[PDB]
Amino acid sequence: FFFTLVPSTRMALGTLALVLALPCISPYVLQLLLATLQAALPLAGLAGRSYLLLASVLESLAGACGLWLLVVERSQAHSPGLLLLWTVAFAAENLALVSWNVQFSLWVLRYVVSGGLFVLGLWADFGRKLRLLSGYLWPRGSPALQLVVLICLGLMGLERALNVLVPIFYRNIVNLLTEKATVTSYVFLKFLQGGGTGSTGFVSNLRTFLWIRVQQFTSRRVELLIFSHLHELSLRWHLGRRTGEVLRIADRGTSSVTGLLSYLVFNVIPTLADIIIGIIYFSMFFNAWFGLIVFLCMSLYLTLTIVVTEWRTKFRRAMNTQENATRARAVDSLLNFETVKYYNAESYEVERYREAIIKYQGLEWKSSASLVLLNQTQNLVIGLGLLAGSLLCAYFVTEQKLQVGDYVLFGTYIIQLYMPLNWFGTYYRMIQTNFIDMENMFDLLKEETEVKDLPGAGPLRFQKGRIEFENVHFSYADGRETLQDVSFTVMPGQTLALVGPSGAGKSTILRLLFRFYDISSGCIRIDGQDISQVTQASLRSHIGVVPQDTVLFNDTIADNIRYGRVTAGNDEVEAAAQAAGIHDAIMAFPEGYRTQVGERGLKLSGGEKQRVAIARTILKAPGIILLDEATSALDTSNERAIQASLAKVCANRTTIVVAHRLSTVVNADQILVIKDGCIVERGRHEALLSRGGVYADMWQLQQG
Amino acid sequence: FFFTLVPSTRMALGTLALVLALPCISPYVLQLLLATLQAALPLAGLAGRSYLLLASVLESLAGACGLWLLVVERSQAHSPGLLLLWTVAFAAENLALVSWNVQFSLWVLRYVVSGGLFVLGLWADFGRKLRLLSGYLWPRGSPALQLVVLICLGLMGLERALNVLVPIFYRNIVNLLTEKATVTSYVFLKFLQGGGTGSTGFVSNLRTFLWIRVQQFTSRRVELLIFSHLHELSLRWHLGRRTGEVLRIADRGTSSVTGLLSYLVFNVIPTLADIIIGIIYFSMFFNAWFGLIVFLCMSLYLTLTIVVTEWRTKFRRAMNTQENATRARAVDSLLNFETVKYYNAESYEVERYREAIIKYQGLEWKSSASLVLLNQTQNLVIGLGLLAGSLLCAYFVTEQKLQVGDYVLFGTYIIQLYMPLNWFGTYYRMIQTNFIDMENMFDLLKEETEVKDLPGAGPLRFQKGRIEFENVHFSYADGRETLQDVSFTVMPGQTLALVGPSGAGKSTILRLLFRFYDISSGCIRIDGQDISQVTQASLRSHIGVVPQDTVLFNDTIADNIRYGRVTAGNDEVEAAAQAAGIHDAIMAFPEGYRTQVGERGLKLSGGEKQRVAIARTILKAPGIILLDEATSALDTSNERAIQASLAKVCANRTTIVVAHRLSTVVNADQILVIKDGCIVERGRHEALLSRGGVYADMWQLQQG
Repeated sequence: FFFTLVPSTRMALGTLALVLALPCISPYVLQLLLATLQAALPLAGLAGRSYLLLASVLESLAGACGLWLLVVERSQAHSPGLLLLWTVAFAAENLALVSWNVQFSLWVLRYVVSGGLFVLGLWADFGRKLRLLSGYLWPRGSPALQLVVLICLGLMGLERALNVLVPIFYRNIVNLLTEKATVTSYVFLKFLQGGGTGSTGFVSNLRTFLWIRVQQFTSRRVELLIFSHLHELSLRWHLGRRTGEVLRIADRGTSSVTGLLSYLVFNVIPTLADIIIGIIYFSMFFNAWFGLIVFLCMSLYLTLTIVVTEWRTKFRRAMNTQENATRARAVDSLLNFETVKYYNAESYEVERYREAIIKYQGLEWKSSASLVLLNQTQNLVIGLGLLAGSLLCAYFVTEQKLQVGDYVLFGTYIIQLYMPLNWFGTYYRMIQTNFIDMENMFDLLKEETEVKDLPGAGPLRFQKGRIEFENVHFSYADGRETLQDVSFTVMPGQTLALVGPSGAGKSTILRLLFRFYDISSGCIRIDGQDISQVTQASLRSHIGVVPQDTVLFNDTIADNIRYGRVTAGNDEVEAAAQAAGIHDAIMAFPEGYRTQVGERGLKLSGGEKQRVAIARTILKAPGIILLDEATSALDTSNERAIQASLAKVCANRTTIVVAHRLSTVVNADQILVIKDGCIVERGRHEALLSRGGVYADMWQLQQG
Repeated sequence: FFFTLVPSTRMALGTLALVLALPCISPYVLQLLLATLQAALPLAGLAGRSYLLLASVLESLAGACGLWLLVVERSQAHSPGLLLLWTVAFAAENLALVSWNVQFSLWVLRYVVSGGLFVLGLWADFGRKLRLLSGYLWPRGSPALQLVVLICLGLMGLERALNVLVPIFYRNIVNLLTEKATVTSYVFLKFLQGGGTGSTGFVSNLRTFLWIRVQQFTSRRVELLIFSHLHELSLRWHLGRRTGEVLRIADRGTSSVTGLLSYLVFNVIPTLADIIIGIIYFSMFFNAWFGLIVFLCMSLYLTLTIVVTEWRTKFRRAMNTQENATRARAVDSLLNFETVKYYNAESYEVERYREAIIKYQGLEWKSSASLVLLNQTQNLVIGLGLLAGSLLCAYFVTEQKLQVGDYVLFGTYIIQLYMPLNWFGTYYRMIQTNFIDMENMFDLLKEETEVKDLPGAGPLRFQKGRIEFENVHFSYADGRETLQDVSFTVMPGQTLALVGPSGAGKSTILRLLFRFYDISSGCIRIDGQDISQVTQASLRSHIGVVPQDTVLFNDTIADNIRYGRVTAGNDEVEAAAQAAGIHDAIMAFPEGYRTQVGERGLKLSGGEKQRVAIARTILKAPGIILLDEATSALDTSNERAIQASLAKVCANRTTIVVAHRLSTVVNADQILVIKDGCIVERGRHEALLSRGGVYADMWQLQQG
């Protein structure tokens, strides 16, 4: 009787008013008809009208009006289907009326049940490893995710507890079936069966659902750590490595961390804890040889799965090598179609390719048959363990020395213990692959620098822009002298122009002004102070180097300009684009001031790429200028335009230029050619032409 | 009593004499000690010595001597460990002696058991689809594999029979547990439990083991069929396609056929047959609403798994697109390390890359949470179906209107029915991928030719080698005239040399002598008969064309020479190598006469590659010669050597040469230049020099 009112209260409590707050013609009239029928049913209940009747009428009145509001709010433009389904599910009390075979309530219930049906129808060392990983499970200094880690370990402790405790309740169910040979207490056991067996995979899903956010934070932390640490400078270590393997080992390391911690806390610790707690549960059930023979079963299954996966891996390697060989022979016979047609190997090459197919497919049969013998001897000893355990329990129940009828517990319990063991055994090759993915990343975490930030690293006192060199040296190898004993002092507002030999000594000198490399001896100073005692970022924040190339990331053009200095608004972007003059290219381009460029976006011409580069350096606004002028010259409008923009960025600036062109070198303050690790001549253009040094030879080279 | 003798007979029958035939110091002395102890045990049994005693002594004598033979045969240089293990396993009868707590037998058994323990220790439209696939399950005309297909369908019918029938025997086991509340008949049920539950995965492994050889024959048949059919000639269809996609669609089609027939006969037909036979088993058990609610369970699980895999696939596509975008931005920020260091984006690019990582990882959380909601609502309605079914069976057993105690059958049977349903539901995307892999292959099976073998295709009456052209035309497109109205008759033992324009008209003319292409009109005949009425292979078996390039397959050099004609022995290979003169290169190469060459083997120089090509054509031995002389000339020793080998293969032969060199054209019978689809001049070298045609212009071009 009260169960119907409780079910009505539970149905009426489907967050009707609560959700209605939270979520904020013929079909609308059909809903208004249901709301009219619900108002009529509630007015019929009020007309029929004790506290249950008044509470029913109150629930009916609120639910009915909520239907009108829900329908009207959809007109002002899922959950109603859930409400109607939950209500129609609660209407299964009807059978309790039929069980009788007062009246006004039956008519009201019959009218309600029809009105709901209408609503639903209308709605339609390993110590170092463990210490480092226990540190790797610690996010940060914030109290909102350590609590979630506590939830994860709490459900992890709950899962094996329920996983061992609910087959005992199944045993209680069948035992009480024998002892009643009661329905109410049997239903109070069956509810534990329902909410227990509908909870194993459910609690595994909740575990993995919070494990997702655990992996989110850990992957963020390790990926940003290694991405910061691969942005240190060791260029000889850099350039021999391609970018693809360098970031592939990083992705393998973060998925190594993910798979490693998730599997070692999800399928290694819990299955060993499950086996241990099963044997100890038997040790509090009955201390006998049963735990020993079941322990023999699980250990034997583990050992055979490991050793036949070790049998599997060599067959997989041989099968991979044979399929690579046959597909290579196939495509390389297909490559020269014309000589395959020139000879009458039309019926021969199919025979030799079929021979290679047979030679691969035999090893394919061997590998798949090894899988067959794995699963075969596996299920054979599983059947033998079930047979031995089931016979010893059968002997026990027919001898009645323990509690009887419990054979279903020991029957399903071996299968339930075994079900994670192959789930482990398929990942023995995987955990060692995770180890070799994480160990190289651990080596990569903490390696080295090439330029070393000495203590006392301070700011760069940008007084005037006066750069002096004093008997300096350099090596990128042993005895490697691309630069040897040069010395100068370049002044503010003046310009050095540099030609070198056919070699990267010019760019190397440009990089050691930048301190992109190191010096073995000598003295390089900027504005009085040595370049090596200071912070690198405060050194290179006052430096603008024009590169000969120009990268274009897959992004838009205002972000590409703000790549010069990211603290800009769009006003300085447009002002720098009008300073360079490349804003008219943005007029010629579609997207306003956000033209998507790069590798897949909108491409560019080479002088315009250098115009985007010089616009980036214009936005960056240093005082120290270092141009890398291309040997690839352009049209004289493009040539004098890039020289005029170089003038507009270089006027009254401390400017240092490497170049091989004419207009740059016919006007500068001093022209230097630096070949074989030394300055080979010094002087202006008129000085080199009046002394006739190697500038005469390179004058013949620029002539032709 | 007799069980011990039967076990002794079964142990003695471990194929001791049978295998010993089939398979054909301190450890040897240890085995001789065991054989001496076994001779002593058998002599003790003969000394103790009725028919069982004489049969035991006979088994002991044969087994003992087999141990001496097995040990000695290993000295004359696994199974002995199996024999000793099977024997020591049979020695578990010992407990039957202990059960007593005659004598000579006990001492003999005690001495035997010790002797075995020593041996073991010492040893250590879909209608068209179904019709075509039912044809695709038919191998050939041989009676040894259709029988295996009958075995496959027999075990397939056996598997569902046992899979439904053995939980009824589990129900019999627990029912007889209740009705004995007998041990011998209960063991005669428990043996069915053992040999039945140790047979489900076992018969699945035997099925898949013979399915392996089924896949072997079907993959051989379909791969060789499509490999023959991709070796037809449609060159405009050929050249636009790369080899990799052409063979990748073939590998996808054969694995499509494999996965398609194996899954549609293994996880679609049997699981539907299992559901149907479960409901019909209930229909012969009790015809009620139980079959309807279980049918509701299985259908609801199927529908939700399908629709949330359809929910899954768009999340997988979006997650793939986002991970491609983030990894592309990451590697393209890493590409220009020097500008990343030139600007102070060292702390900015890590922030923008972390922003992209967050933007991808949110969709990663959404996809993995979609997997969570899949498994969650899955296990939720599985628990609801278990709850409804288990409660209705609980109501039935507490009301006793059926056979009681059967609740374990309906308990495990829903799980056992369900266990293949997700095994199907994970392959809904896979079967449609198999369909799109097989349909294009079906289109590729039967397409077309470009040169059509007309009926009346006969041999090539190789009388003299006289080739005539009569107002001929050609097109590889619409209105495409690289050749238009040329006509000649080249004689036996004489030589035409051909120069063309900067275009492939020369090679195209060379290919239409070969009938590599088709003609729109005209008349091309060889030795009186038209080239188009005949078989292609009998046309191109009397033709040797020197190609400008030379393919080298990943194989050895005698097979590379026998690529000219595969019917050769090694005598003609060596004779042709001495005819060309490239056998001294085989002397310079390591492997005798089998030097492994190709892409991974031993490489070559270009003139020597052409020497291997001309050795192939020398071995092929035609009369019709067609040289494709390279424009890339070599050293004058190499040049006059390849011209001298061309002379040695071309002397008194019907020879046609395309060339651009000098020594070929200063001696030939007639020199033709064919530009813009016409012969532009005719005559010998002295004729072109005495009339001064375009040979004057190309004389200036060869001069410089």
